[PDB]
Amino acid sequence: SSDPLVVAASIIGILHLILWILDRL
Amino acid sequence: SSDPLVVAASIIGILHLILWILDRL
Amino acid sequence: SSDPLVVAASIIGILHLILWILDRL
Amino acid sequence: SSDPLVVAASIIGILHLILWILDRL
Ligand SMILES: [Ca+2]
Ligand SMILES: [Ca+2]
Ligand SMILES: [Ca+2]
Ligand SMILES: [Ca+2]
Ligand SMILES: [Ca+2]
Ligand SMILES: [Cl-]
Repeated sequence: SSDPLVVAASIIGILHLILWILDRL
Repeated sequence: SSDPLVVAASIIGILHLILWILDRL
Repeated sequence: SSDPLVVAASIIGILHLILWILDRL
Repeated sequence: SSDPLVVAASIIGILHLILWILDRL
């Protein structure tokens, strides 16, 4: 398990990547 | 909980994102 | 140890970096 | 504490940011 802040940061990072990909596609 | 280094990295990453957004807006 | 979500996010981030470098090279 | 993989990823991310800043400056 991780600090809740780190979990949130990881989810934001993933969604950032996905939104970038979809924008480019 | 997480390694203090990872917590710091996560906070830096978040603030990086926010500053980028505000710059673009 | 970390939340499985955070581990996945970290691996994705690393591979993102590597693919970017290889693209640029 | 965190998974060693996550710690490494966090350090890489930080150094990535620092190198980017120095390049821009
Ligand atoms: Ca905490
Ligand atoms: Ca932990
Ligand atoms: Ca430590
Ligand atoms: Ca969990
Ligand atoms: Ca492990
Ligand atoms: Cl963690």
